[PDB]
Amino acid sequence: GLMQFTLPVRLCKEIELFHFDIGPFENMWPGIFVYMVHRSCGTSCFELEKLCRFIMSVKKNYRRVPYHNWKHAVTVAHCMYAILQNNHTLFTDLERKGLLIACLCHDLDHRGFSNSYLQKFDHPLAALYSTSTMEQHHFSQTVSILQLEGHNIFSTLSSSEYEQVLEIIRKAIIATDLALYFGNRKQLEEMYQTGSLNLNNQSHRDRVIGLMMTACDLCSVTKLWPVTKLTANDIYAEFWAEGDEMKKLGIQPIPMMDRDKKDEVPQGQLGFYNAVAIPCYTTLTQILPPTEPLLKACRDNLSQWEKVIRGEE
Ligand SMILES: O=C(Nc1cc(-c2ccccn2)nn1CCO)c1nc(C2CC2)ccc1Nc1cncnc1
Ligand SMILES: [Mg+2]
Ligand SMILES: [Zn+2]
Repeated sequence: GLMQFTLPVRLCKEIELFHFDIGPFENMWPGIFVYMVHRSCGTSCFELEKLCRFIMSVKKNYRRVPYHNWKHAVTVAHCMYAILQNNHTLFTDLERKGLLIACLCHDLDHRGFSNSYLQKFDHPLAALYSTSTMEQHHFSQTVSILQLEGHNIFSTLSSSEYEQVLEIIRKAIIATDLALYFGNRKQLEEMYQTGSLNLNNQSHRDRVIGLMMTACDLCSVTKLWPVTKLTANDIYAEFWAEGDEMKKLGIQPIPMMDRDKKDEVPQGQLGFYNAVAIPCYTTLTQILPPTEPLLKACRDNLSQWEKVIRGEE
């Protein structure tokens, strides 16, 4: 009860900033998460013993893939922490509980392959879940772990509160399907500009949490350039392996996934920043002004990719 988590000075200060990198010491990541839960939710939110057992079972169900791994889970959780801490009074008690857990669990049991590749492989999950295939699986894995003995971190919630939190988590995890992001942001853009955006309207809150989930999920493009540059290697390492597996099915992959077209990556990053990342953080900053540092960091990384093309690095 009186047992706080306390980080070294550099981490204690820098964890509050959006561009915080959780570092290469895997064994510090559970502690960093509990720290964030304690400050963002409270020391009373979860029974420490059940939370630690939950965290370690979640860790075990993330695979050793180059990008969609345990480090990504905790990285996405930290971006959500920074958003919640900079927007203190906008979110309910159940939302702060749900969203950190949603982020930690959002890529559970990811194999480093897109929904498209599962469909073309004819994977059993593509028959089980026709759209948002991996995201429905990630939610399924979250419920399974919550139901392990001693793992139910929501055990103190009423029946209706429990259903609400699991509904917040389901929608938040489904929203990480980038296919759903484009329409969600356009609707939030129209709602914001016509002045019809209303945070008392549950269907509006749902859309705003969806955009938050995309922002946290893409947050590797909001880090300092050396972090972003090296994380980009990890994501393309998955993309290129998926392209190899497309070639094994007799399908020429898209250039994004073709290791024979590495020269096209700088221009592919420009497209990604202009079409996905900058619009995301722009709409998020309009709705949640204190998230402006994510937009600034993203623009700085776009400028670095423009320098790579101009051969300045
Ligand atoms: O870069 C990403 N995507 C991309 C590459 C190309 C492309 C197109 C042509 C040629 C080369 N590349 N097009 N697109 C758009 C569709 O994903 C990317 N995607 C995702 C989520 C699966 C969507 C997450 C992070 C990403 N980047 C990243 C950069 N830095 C640090 N961490 C991550
Ligand atoms: Mg995902
Ligand atoms: Zn993710």
